[PDB]
Formats: sequence, C-alpha cells, structure tokens
Amino acid sequence: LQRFENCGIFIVMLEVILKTLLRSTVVFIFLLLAFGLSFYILLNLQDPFSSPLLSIIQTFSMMLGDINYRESFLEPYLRNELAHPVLSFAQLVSFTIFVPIVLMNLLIGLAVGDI
Amino acid sequence: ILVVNIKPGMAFNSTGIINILDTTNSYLIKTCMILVFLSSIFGYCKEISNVLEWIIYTTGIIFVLPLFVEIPAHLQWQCGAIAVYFYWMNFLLYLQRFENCGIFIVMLEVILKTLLRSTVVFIFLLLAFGLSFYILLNLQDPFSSPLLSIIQTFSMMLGDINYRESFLEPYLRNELAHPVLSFAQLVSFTIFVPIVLMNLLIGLAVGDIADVQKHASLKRIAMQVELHTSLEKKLPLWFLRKVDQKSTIVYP
Amino acid sequence: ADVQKHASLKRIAMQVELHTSLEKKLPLWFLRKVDQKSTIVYP
Ligand SMILES: C[C@H]1[C@H](F)C[C@@H](C(=O)NCc2cc(-c3cnc(C(F)(F)F)nc3)ncc2C(F)(F)F)N1S(=O)(=O)c1ccc(F)cc1
Ligand SMILES: C[C@H]1[C@H](F)C[C@@H](C(=O)NCc2cc(-c3cnc(C(F)(F)F)nc3)ncc2C(F)(F)F)N1S(=O)(=O)c1ccc(F)cc1
Repeated sequence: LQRFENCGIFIVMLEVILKTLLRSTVVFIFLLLAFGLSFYILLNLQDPFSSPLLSIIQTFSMMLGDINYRESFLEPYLRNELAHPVLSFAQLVSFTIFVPIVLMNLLIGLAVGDI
Repeated sequence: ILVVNIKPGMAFNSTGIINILDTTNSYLIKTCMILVFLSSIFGYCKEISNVLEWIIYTTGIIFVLPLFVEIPAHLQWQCGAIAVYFYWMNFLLYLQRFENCGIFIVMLEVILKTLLRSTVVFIFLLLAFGLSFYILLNLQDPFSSPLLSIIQTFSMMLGDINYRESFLEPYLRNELAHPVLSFAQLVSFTIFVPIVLMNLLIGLAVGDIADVQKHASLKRIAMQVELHTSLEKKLPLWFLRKVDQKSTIVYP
Repeated sequence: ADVQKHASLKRIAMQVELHTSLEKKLPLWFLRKVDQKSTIVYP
C-alpha cells in the first residue's frame, strides 16, 4: 500500500514510530526485567507469576495500565497469601509510577514529537 | 542466575537448596554467591546513582549471607526482591555512556522530575478521594481501611475503576450506604483523575520531551565530550601519550 | 504547551500580584519597620 498517496504517508508514520519504539527498548527492557524478576520473588505463590518467563510476560501485559490489582494484590493480602506484604505493595506503586504513567507517557512524547 | 535456579522462598547455602537438602546446582549456586559477595564488598570500596549503589550492596550481601551465616529464609528473599530489582533499575544509569542509549535516560530523568514536581501538588487531590471513598464504600473489602482506600484510589487513576464490581453490583443489592453521593463521587473521580490529571501529565510529557528532542543531536555529543574529558582528567598522562593518535585513515 | 510558554513569567506575575496585594493591606508603619532597603548574600 506504500505506492498509493492515500496510504503511504500512514506507513511512513508507522515506520518512524516503530523504529523509535525499537531504539527505546535497548534501554527499557532492563526496566521490565527489574519488575519481572522482582514480582517473581514477591508474588511466587500465585498462578499468573509462577515462573520467571510467565512473570516477565505478565509484567509485559500489565504495562498498558491493567495491573489486575484486586485479583493479585488485595484479595491475596486480605487472605495473607502475599509472602512479603509491605514490600509487595511498594513494588505495585513503583510499577504503577514507572510504567503505565512514566514510560507510557514518555512514548506519547516521542510519538507526538516525531509524527 | 542465583534467582532463576532456586524457587523464591526456599533457604539456600553453597551446598545447595533446603526444603531435606539437595545438591543438583551446587557448583552454580556456590560460584554465583561468591561472585555476588565479591561484587558487593568491592562495590562498597568504589564508594540518585550514589544512593542506589548503597541499597544494592547493603542488600545483595543479605541475600548471600548464608555463604557464611545462616539467616531466616523470609529475610533472605525479602532482601533478594530488593537487591534483584535495584541491580536492574540502576543498570540504566550505566547505559548513559553509550551514544544511542543515553538520550532515552535523559528523557526519563526529565519526565520523572516533571511528574515529581506535579506530585507535591496533586497528592492532596488523591487524599481527597482516598478519604472520601473510605467513608462512602466502607462496607467493601478494597476500602476496608484508610490506607487500603488510598492504595485503591491510587490504582484507579489509570482508568480502571472496577465500576460494576464496587458501584453498580453493590447498588442493585443496597450495599451502598450513601448511593446518590457515592455515584456523585464516582463521576468526580472519573473527571478529575483518569481524565483531567492523566491528560495534564500527557501535556507535561509531550511539552518537555519535544524540548529534549530540540537539543538531542547536540546532547548526545555533549555527553560524549563530558565523558571523554572526565577520563582525560583521570587517566595518567603517559597512558594518554601511548594510546591517543594524531591522525586516522578510513576505507568507505 | 501554551501555559509552559508563559510559565517562567507566570510564576513571577503570581508572586508580584500576591506581594502587592499584601503590601496594599498591611498597615503603612509595618512596611516601614520591615521592608529593608538592602540585603547581603553569602554564596
Ligand atoms: C521499550 C518499552 C516501552 F516503554 C513499552 C514496551 C514496548 O512496547 N516495547 C516494544 C517491544 C517489545 C518487545 C518484547 C518482546 N518480548 C517481551 C517478553 F519477553 F516479555 F516476552 N518483552 C518485550 N520486543 C520488541 C519491541 C519493539 F520492537 F517494539 F521494540 N517496552 S518494554 O521494554 O518491553 C517494557 C518496559 C516496561 C515494562 F514495564 C514492560 C515492558
Ligand atoms: C501527581 C499525581 C499524578 F497526576 C498521578 C499520580 C502519580 O503517578 N504520581 C507519581 C508518584 C506517586 C507516589 C505515590 C506513592 N504512594 C502513594 C500511596 F500512598 F497511595 F501509596 N500514592 C502515590 N509517589 C511518588 C510519585 C512520583 F515520584 F512519581 F512523583 N499522582 S498522585 O498524586 O499519586 C494521584 C493523583 C490523583 C489520583 F487520583 C491518584 C493519585
């Protein structure tokens, strides 16, 4: 579709943002790996974090701002199923600040700036 | 390597993993513990970057103290969850030396400081909802205590309000004590904080990252020049004369 | 991004409008007691 004037500029805008997002992972995958390996320690008794790979896929999927908060922090806390409660909520807010808010606004800053 | 080969919560020693004691990774666990311990005692001697290095080395020791001193399994992994996190968070602050990484850490430093100036104001906009939902929704598990109420009303700000599970399903069972005011506070939240504050933060984020990109093509080179001159101020002069070079050829 | 055009002036305009509103309403002898003509700084 790049060969039609009606289409090609939206694929220039896709090429430009996808390449920008790619340069950004060479830094921020080491941010994801901090949360993925940390929630593997803190939430290990739960199905959705049971293994380091599933924990990094979960913290990848939480990125968009859908943390499943009641289902894996609160309902476990009110049943003592959290092993490290004071630190587990401190890692919840550290994720919520750094990723759904800081990184996902940093990427709107890049995308709006480039497009 | 010491994390992913041991189930989190099990005590361990150089001899292996305790449940029973078993030896199936013992040479890997022994060598990784000695390497982390050495890295931490040398880490103190090389002593926000300066603060994170204390949090890492004072805690990565506690995760590995069972190389010498037996410790509660809970304290070993509660330290592991902190040390394993801050090792990777602080790895980004080493990436600033690479030409093509550092500008994204500059854009992270700028937006994080911009959000923190905005937090000194809007914590009181959170605490208004956090203590109001503590009154209006007290019969529900997520709002059972003022601290849990403020954690829940923090976590709602992304625009994930659990509306059916805490307003409408409770309303259709008369479990809301103050129904008219409870829905009036549900709208007042949905306006002020997943819409007005998050669109304000996107306004700050775009406005100041599009200003880093105004200088980025110079900031790359200014970081490199300040790095290489800092090393010329710290390398001994004979080494610079042996290693530096007056002319170079290129073959395109 | 338009408030951030004026922000570095708007900080000061808010401070000037605050301090001049108080300077109109504190009683005249109080300003003459308090409003010192020079100040030193030690960097
Ligand atoms: C660069 C940042 C942004 F801020 C947001 C996010 C992103 O959308 N990046 C695109 C991307 C992802 C992956 C990928 C593949 N597979 C996994 C695994 F292992 F989990 F399965 N993870 C990531 N590969 C290539 C790309 C690229 F081509 F687009 F560049 N990333 S982040 O670093 O992943 C990330 C950061 C924080 C966080 F909390 C969670 C994740
Ligand atoms: C400044 C505003 C933004 F618009 C959005 C949001 C945010 O992401 N700020 C980052 C942040 C949060 C916390 C924090 C820690 N711990 C709790 C507690 F008590 F709940 F556990 N709450 C907050 N600390 C430091 C930072 C900072 F360093 F980044 F600045 N905040 S807000 O004020 O919190 C907030 C506002 C409205 C709302 F409806 C809910 C919350």
